[PDB]
Amino acid sequence: KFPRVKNWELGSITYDTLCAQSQQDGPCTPRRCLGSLVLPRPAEQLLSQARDFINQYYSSIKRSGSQAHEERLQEVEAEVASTGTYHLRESELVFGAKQAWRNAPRCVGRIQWGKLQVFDARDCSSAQEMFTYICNHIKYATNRGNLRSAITVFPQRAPGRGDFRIWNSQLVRYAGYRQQDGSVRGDPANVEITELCIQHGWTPGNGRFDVLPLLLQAPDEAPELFVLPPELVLEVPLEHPTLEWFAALGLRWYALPAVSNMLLEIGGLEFSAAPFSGWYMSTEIGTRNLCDPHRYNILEDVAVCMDLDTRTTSSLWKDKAAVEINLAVLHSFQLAKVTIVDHHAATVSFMKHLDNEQKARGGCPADWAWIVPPISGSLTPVFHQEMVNYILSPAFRYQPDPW
Amino acid sequence: GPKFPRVKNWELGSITYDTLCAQSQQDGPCTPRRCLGSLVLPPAEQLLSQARDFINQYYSSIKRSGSQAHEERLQEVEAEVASTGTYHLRESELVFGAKQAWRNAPRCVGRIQWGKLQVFDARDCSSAQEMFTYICNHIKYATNRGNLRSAITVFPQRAPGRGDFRIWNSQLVRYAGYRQQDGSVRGDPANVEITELCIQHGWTPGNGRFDVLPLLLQAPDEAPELFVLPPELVLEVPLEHPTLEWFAALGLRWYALPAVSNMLLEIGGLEFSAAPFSGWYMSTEIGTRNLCDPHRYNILEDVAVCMDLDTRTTSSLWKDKAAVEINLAVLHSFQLAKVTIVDHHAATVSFMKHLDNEQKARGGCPADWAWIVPPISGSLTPVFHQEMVNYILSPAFRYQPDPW
Ligand code: HEM
Ligand code: HEM
Ligand SMILES: Cc1cc(N)nc(CCc2cccc([C@H](N)Cc3cc(C)cc(N)n3)c2)c1
Ligand SMILES: Cc1cc(N)nc(CCc2cccc([C@H](N)Cc3cc(C)cc(N)n3)c2)c1
Ligand SMILES: C[C@H](O)[C@H](O)[C@H]1CNc2nc(N)[nH]c(=O)c2N1
Ligand SMILES: C[C@H](O)[C@H](O)[C@H]1CNc2nc(N)[nH]c(=O)c2N1
Ligand SMILES: [Zn+2]
Repeated sequence: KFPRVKNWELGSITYDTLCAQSQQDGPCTPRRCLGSLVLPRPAEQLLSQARDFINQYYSSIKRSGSQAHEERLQEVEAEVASTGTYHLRESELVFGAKQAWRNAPRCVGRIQWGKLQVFDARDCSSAQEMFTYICNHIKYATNRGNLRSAITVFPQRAPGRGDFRIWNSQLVRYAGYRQQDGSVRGDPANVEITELCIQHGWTPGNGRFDVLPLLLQAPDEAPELFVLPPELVLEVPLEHPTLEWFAALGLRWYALPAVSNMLLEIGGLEFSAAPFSGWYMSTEIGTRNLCDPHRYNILEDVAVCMDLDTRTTSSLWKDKAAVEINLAVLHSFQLAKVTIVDHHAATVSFMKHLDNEQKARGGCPADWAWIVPPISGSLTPVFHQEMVNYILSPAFRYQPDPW
Repeated sequence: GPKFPRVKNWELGSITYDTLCAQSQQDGPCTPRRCLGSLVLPPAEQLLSQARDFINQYYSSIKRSGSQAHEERLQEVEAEVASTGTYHLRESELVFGAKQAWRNAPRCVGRIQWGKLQVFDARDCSSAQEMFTYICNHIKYATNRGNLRSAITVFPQRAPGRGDFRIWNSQLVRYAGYRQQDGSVRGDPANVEITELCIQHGWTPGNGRFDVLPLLLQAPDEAPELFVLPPELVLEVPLEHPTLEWFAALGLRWYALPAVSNMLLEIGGLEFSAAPFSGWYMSTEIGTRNLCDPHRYNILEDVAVCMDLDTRTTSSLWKDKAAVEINLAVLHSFQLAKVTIVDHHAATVSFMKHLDNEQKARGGCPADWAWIVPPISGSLTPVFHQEMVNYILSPAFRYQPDPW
């Protein structure tokens, strides 16, 4: 059945028919929904994902059935028959990476899907080479605060060997140092990776915002450590437009959100190291990273600096402080001339995206629980929009940590 | 290892498996191909099957499964269904099933309170006038001068051939929505349709933003009849802000008693078409959705202007600031007036505790994440960080089509 999809603010109705093209089961069953879970609980098969993808591609450039389409399908058939695998042409890779982003149900930034700079790093044979690539990516994507979306794609997985991998989950991450006294100094989300870096030879700092080194690993080798040159790592000091004490808290965050541990799947080929970046939405930093209890957890501190009654929930001290902190992030990013989008502008743009996708493809897979921001949900138009979630390919997938 | 879904809390890093979901006898809207969790709204041997399960549920809740009273009550129920097509609940069965429908509601965050329901049995009711009296009594009991008490009143079950008992209003207290000669709405846009119906059926309308509506009550095979609630029974709270002295001058207000009137309570296959139930409010329902939704009272811009915020740009967070202050006004005004209310922090914290109780007691809790997480400050509340499994158990409250 093609599901009915209603927006309850405007009363408007669409039908998702794009979900028919999913070939990959999600976690839900008619007996129970698991859409709030973060993680999911032959060569004939490669060949049919390859065919489907090459069809996607020739259709995308309007040359379906053409000589070139039919010859390219033979190339792939011929290559899989003989080798159990194949290779994509740069133009295909580029179309695949764009379509992976477009298909990502948890991304609120997808109106930007077509504007993606793809660096082909498949000609890479060492951790050293990977580092050089990763550095040019940072330089490009950062662009002196005028951030630009980008992916760099490292060599695909092959049956006969270990994967290329970036052990870090993002390219820029702040150390979290566990204390004898149980507590964490720095970002508690990164304690395990910090410890791995120390163990593979890094000399640690002891600050709340020590930028971490990369652990890059080429196939079947121990990973290697590379420190990022600080001048490549753009950071923004947090201040508040009206509250002067705020700056004194010493808070900061990096400009560049670059995911580096997700697998990119194209035409049934898999790219284990394929880091990608855009720009931040303020709530990611101001609400989750700084206010989550199991992150920097700065909410009391701020609320105490604001002289708020902390002794009861019903004063809404938590809510008031979170708002100011999100404000600080937006103000400081603007002042520093680094790209940021607030959650209202972002969600407005995502509604426009659903609408473009409805005309173009007949649907947009989307994960309501990740699209609605972590503060002021019902204040944003997406709260009120029903959404259908399902897995199209090309796709970004979660993968297990390599250790 | 267990082939039950694993449920994780990402704040604390703890894990459970829901085994309760195995007792679901009714499919929801999702499939392996696509998840539809975010959508608001997607007899004979059959009844006998539902009734046996419910009776079995009753006998376990009192620890007599397999007992002689148990096998006899099963026998009574097949006998009654055999000779009439339906059967009837014992009083203590109705009490149990009503509580179990509340406990089973995936969308209710207030379920730590589920054991405390007062169940008014109104299965003797025989006219619309009598529904009115029962409803008035419900409101008086539940409101209790601001010290609110959970309650439900249960009217006669659906019967074959004979028509239903039905309350046409969706809630017992609702503000009028008056459609204007331009196209705007005065009052609550949510209630334009029931307003128009009240007027068609003979109600003389007001012209305020907060006109309390009358009730359209429908006894079997009869046209609905109209009943004005006496104003003294409808407790309202005028809204003011603790420090922003101008907020009181906006004349905003809300009623104390949240009381759903159009849901069907299903127990053991039996269908109670009129069974209104009431609790108390979580502040975000009033201060965020009812007052600030674009398609409700929509006051966010007005408040932001009073607060002097820059409304010409999203990145001032003018909406976020105004919403916070409205929510605080709601909490503050309810507290000052000694009317029970719970803020979104206390509610959600209570619901985590309920989850833990229910893990021990039943091996899971059906929960709808999009509804349980509040509409402001989501990730500041612990439920944001808690995975939830959603499924249908019975007894249940189910949505039903409007009677008209
Ligand atoms: C250009 C600006 C972009 C914005 C504002 C944006 C925004 C977001 C946000 C807010 C999330 C949720 C993140 C969280 O809660 O941790 C997200 C998730 C994601 N976005 Fe983006 N995005 C952007 C660009 C991109 C690009 C360039 C890619 C890939 C090429 C991408 C792929 C994803 C994916 C795969 C996720 C899911 C991550 C996960 O599952 O952990 N987005 N996006
Ligand atoms: C005692 C205090 C209670 C609180 C604070 C409370 C809180 C809530 C909240 C916040 C919602 C979401 C409503 C919305 O978004 O419009 C809700 C839904 C609901 N609650 Fe409660 N609840 C309470 C008592 C009750 C009682 C006594 C019943 C039934 C006996 C009940 C059954 C429900 C049901 C069925 C829904 C879903 C309604 C729908 O789908 O439209 N709750 N609850
Ligand atoms: C390109 C881009 C733009 C933007 N504005 N934001 C981002 C944030 C990305 C991000 C960062 C840290 C952690 C996670 C995710 N929380 C990491 C994660 C963990 C697990 C266990 C599962 C899963 N699916 N995901 C995702 C990326
Ligand atoms: C007892 C109780 C306590 C409390 N704190 N809050 C309430 C909220 C009541 C309520 C009111 C208006 C609209 C809806 C729901 N939005 C009404 C609705 C509409 C549709 C189409 C589907 C659906 N499932 N629901 C639900 C009840
Ligand atoms: C359990 C729940 O799914 C989990 O907390 C999700 C909720 N929604 C989210 N949404 C975004 N955008 N990012 C997140 O990390 C999460 N966490
Ligand atoms: C589209 C989406 O399902 C819808 O707007 C839901 C989201 N969560 C909600 N949650 C509650 N508690 N109440 C609601 O009315 C809604 N609306
Ligand atoms: Zn689902």
